[PDB]
Amino acid sequence: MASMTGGQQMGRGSMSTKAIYPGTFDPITNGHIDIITRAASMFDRVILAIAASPSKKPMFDLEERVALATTALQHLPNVEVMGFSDLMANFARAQQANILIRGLRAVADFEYEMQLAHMNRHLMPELESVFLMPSKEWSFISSSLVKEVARHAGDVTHFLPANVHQALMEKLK
Amino acid sequence: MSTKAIYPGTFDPITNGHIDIITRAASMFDRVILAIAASPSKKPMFDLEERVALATTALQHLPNVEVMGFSDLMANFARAQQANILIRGLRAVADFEYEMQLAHMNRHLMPELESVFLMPSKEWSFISSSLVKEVARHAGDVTHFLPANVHQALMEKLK
Repeated sequence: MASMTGGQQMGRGSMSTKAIYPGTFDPITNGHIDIITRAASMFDRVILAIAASPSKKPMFDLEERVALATTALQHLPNVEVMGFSDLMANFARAQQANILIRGLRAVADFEYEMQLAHMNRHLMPELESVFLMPSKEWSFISSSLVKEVARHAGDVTHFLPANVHQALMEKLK
Repeated sequence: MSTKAIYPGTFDPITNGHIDIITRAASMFDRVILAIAASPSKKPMFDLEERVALATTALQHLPNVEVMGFSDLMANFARAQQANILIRGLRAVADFEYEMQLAHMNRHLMPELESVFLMPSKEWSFISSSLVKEVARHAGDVTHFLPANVHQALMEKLK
């Protein structure tokens, strides 16, 4: 019915979905891989968006981050990896995304997540935020904590894909 | 291919908050069932029949949504319905903790079922069924928070 209407996204059934999953991914962990695997199972396309210039100086640069993720996520056909240096809503808009994946680890974060969701609704109304709990197995891990365990020689082989574990050991002499 | 999501709840009764959640879910998944708990441990104002009838009318305009009672383990219901997603609205910090527990249990009971969480719109971020009832019970104006059909049925219950 194209000559009458192009269509609306609401009240008219299911629509093509394209999700961004933004983060610093410094580096990508198995907790991250789990989230995006889950989101890629239920949305048509997912983009792992890696922040170029995070406020705190990352251990891996963008080019390293992007490469490690690419490799770690290549077995998922509907996932692509991109760096970005914008608001997550502007990137979403540029990418013609309509879904924003957010991992939801801690109670302490829930307020902030809600507030950021409200900001994003104001910024890009047609962008929907969707929240995924982490697996029980990855509930206590973070990039930051894996890096600090690793610096002081703790075993983190369980928490990382192999390519990342190797890059990480190299960073730490 | 197909996504089919369950949105379970007591829905005693369905509010504008719930309607926002399911409108949003039904825009992202091919089909959505509103799943209404038959026998909540606290006895509801509206019985299952009424809760279902109300919710059906409020959601009639959504072509890929269907309202159903259920009185079994949600794992079994999702499995009976060939659902592969579970939708939860997430209003409060208090409710996050509990839903994260139920989610881990659901992962044990049904690995293939993915739990998914939406935040309420700002508009509806403070309303619950319980609160609308409380306010209405002492004659407060709650017309902004319910669809007409539910509004009239609530007024009737309180008279």
